[PDB]
Amino acid sequence: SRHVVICGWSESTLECLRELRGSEVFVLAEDENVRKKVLRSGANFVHGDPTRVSDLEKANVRGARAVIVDLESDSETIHCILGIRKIDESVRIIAEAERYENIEQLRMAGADQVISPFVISGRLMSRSIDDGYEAMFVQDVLAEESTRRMVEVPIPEGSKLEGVSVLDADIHDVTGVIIIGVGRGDELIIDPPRDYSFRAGDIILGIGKPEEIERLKNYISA
Amino acid sequence: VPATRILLLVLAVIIYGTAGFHFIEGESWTVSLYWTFVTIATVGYGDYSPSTPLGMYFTVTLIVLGIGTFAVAVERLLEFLINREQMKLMGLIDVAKSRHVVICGWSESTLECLRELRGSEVFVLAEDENVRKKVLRSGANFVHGDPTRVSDLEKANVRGARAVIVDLESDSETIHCILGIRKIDESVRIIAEAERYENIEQLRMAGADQVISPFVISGRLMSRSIDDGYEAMFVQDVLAEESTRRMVEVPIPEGSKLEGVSVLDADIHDVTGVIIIGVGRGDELIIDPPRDYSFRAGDIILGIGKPEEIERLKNYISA
Amino acid sequence: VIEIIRKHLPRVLKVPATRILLLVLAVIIYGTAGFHFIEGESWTVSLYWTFVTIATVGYGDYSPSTPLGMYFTVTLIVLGIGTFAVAVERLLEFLISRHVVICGWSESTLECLRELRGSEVFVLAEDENVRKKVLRSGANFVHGDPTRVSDLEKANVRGARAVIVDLESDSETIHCILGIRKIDESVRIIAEAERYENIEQLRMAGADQVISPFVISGRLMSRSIDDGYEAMFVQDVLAEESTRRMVEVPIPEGSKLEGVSVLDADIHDVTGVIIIGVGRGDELIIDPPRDYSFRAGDIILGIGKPEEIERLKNYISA
Amino acid sequence: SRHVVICGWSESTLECLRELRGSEVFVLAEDENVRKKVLRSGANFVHGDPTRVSDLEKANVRGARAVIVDLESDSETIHCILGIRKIDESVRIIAEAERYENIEQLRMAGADQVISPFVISGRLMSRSIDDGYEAMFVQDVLAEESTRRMVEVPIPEGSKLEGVSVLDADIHDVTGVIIIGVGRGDELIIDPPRDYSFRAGDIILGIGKPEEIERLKNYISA
Repeated sequence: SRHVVICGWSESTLECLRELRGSEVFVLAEDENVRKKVLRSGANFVHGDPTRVSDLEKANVRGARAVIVDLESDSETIHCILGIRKIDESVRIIAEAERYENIEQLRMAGADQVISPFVISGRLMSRSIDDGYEAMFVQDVLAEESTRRMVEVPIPEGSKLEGVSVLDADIHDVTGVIIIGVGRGDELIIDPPRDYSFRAGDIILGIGKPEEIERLKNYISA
Repeated sequence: VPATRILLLVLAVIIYGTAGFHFIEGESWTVSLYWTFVTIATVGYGDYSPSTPLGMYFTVTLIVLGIGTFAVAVERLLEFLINREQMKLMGLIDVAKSRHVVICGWSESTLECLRELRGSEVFVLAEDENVRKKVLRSGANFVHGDPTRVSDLEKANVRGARAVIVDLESDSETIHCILGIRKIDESVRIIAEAERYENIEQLRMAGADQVISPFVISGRLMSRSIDDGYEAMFVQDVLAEESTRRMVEVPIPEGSKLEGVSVLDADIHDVTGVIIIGVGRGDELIIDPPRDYSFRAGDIILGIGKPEEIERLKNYISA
Repeated sequence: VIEIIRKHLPRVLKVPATRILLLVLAVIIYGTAGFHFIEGESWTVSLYWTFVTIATVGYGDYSPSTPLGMYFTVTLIVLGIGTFAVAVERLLEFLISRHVVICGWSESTLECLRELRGSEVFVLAEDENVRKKVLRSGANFVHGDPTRVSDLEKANVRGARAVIVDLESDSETIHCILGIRKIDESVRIIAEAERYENIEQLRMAGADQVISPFVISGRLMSRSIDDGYEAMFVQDVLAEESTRRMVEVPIPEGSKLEGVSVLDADIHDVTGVIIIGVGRGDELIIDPPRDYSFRAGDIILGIGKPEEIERLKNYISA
Repeated sequence: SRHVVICGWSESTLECLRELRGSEVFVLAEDENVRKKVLRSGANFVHGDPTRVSDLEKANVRGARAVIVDLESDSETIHCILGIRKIDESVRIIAEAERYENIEQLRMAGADQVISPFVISGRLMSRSIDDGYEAMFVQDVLAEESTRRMVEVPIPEGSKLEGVSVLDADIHDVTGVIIIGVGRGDELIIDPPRDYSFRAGDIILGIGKPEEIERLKNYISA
């Protein structure tokens, strides 16, 4: 589609570029050690300060489709999010919280999705004291080299599953795809109850083999 | 002054006290020693007292001597007790926790690990003495030392721990701290944190049992939240112990009802209501198991469901 | 006498009260149980006696009856009173419109605190050296990081009249405004910008009045090159010692001026104040035009003598 | 023959370049301010991170005959040997341990020779309190401008002294070379016993005058 701007360069924006192959990426950071790393990863480099609005418009924020803000501190991530919200008041901002207490304050600043890597890994370290199957499931469904991939399929308008409840469908027994959650808008219902009924526009978060996912895309088609 | 001067003066008085009450009053040593204490203690219970001019004389003299030396000995004792506690607060030795947990390094990853590990004994081994205040505010004991030293890893009692959590500044010291633990105890559980994707196979070959990479997890949730952020909304909500559904794992006991049956004939989701996202046997995990998967004893079923549904599952898999 | 020792040695008040409490409790347990099982006392008595014994009073209503009782009690007392004295010393140590909050300490907040000498002021700054300067100005000091919600609630932000944020940079000033809006979205926030470019980010974060001092100062050092009357007017109408002052006068309901235009009212001729502006809610019309009719609720910004100010209040009244 | 890779710049690796004049030497360091100091000694600078496996293949570790690792800590020296041993499993690694407890951990990671300078300095410090003749011996035979040189002369296949013991050979009287050891593979027998017989291709570590070294190589020739 369109291009993706990345504000700041860290170890998590370096691992994000490995899946943005086939798109166009503008990285906005400092020159001293970063320009050689960015051009070796298939992205443009725009030298500037991402907290400054005159340098955000060099990186083409106004026409982008997603902005990814991973700065050094959580006070400079907020100061860069409010600089994006002056140029374009509608673009998607995926921020990243270095501390847990600033998660509610990066949503007030304007971010649409706040990733928090140290609360996730701090909660997978304490659930691996006994046995670490919680940590082996998160780090497997996100890699695109595995067998089962967590995908999301949208329910079309005027479909064969619109209005049909989850008891009447039994999507795992027919398609082989585990329906671990149904998202409607900006809210996600993990493990929906048996009295839930689908609509037109619901997105089905699911885990299955690519043989099984394409069988699900034909099961909800009309 | 030597501590021995203080002690000898104390001892001299109790001897004086005990002996004079015997010589003046004719009282036995049991009561003579006791009375001397009673007067030093300034309690006066009313059983023993001097009953002669010399006993009264002796007693008054004795009290003065007794309290003086006593009070000094006591303040030294109290100072020693405080000093011992202060050293413990700084951190020195580790009290043989059978299952205690050792945390090598203080960062933002191991701080949210200490919010879920409340109640258990947790020792935090870190080099900077500035973070001593943050560790004891979270209810964890602090051990001041360098975690890449085998002479300082033994000060935190790594040999008796149930798990060691390693999160140091770089990946160079996380491998070096793992290599130090594997010669102290080659059977303890090491959970370590990888900052680069290059070193995940390096931390695992050095001896880590579970390697967790937060920049590869977050780097994959940021490239997947561009279109729709339902993948990061799911991951960050099943780990929180404040949501509705909770991801727990139940083991299959010996002689159960499900020992041998396939997954399709079991109907774990239909009866219990728990979504079975995967099953794990030993040290591997199979996500979305096929329908021909036969359950064996010792398996571990990893699932998501409400806490009303998990109890319904446990009675269904029981023996 | 141990209490004398404690006064001599406050130097060892270094450990948690929780350690102190656990240890004293262990002692009273020893005492009480022995009186119950060795002396044969009831539990009411055993505890009573134990307290009396530990405290070193020893009335003698109860006393040890056997050598074992004597051995037991000697231990009980010798250890208990020391601990008791410690516990007592720690307890003594512990025992002995609205306000405005100021987050940060700089030269802008030191001159702001001169005019707020009547009200109650809490100053929240993380540096420990600035504690002495707040108490000289008649304001309470709260020690903590002002960008933290756990330390903003210690400074009583939720019931404040207004909060004044003046921190070291504009990244921390924004991170502090969003921490106040996390507590309440109704209190007034007055913020200060160091750079001209960050004025719109401080308004989006939640500040109600952004005061940029170096933009006013830079725009007064370019007008003072020819004649310095612009920098002489601004630095005179704000001084409270001055002869003329820039004050605000609200128009009450059903007034004699409502619906009257500014050339139909003739305020400067009758009263004697100079109408430099009139504010309607959160805006301000400086030099209002001919067809501006007044209303009940507008605030009149004027400059005049204090003997001309009361004449304006006695004229526009209902 | 081939080149030599030197990871890390310090005072130990500066003194190694003074005796490596006339060979190709690549220096892989993370500081940019040392580019003038490296190039002044006849060494081609390669800017990179030595503990990263991508920047190790920049400096041609594969076609090297020796890799000298000396970094700022024993953690990064262990991590650099673990990265060279992935690339080249048969290259020769010379490493520099700081602590005494890390000598076996640098050796289990894959280093062929571990030189600990802080232990040799601590041994010669406590042996110079009475008479400092032991410290003067070590710092004179290693100098390139001294009267006597400590050398290594190997036994060729088919030599005159195959099977001869060290007693009946009498190396010191014929040649003048003080025989302080015989190396057989990766072990060294300091002060070899009189019943120790020689063998083909066995090195003789010894001290002597340069006119006495040339008289030894004819005494052991065929």
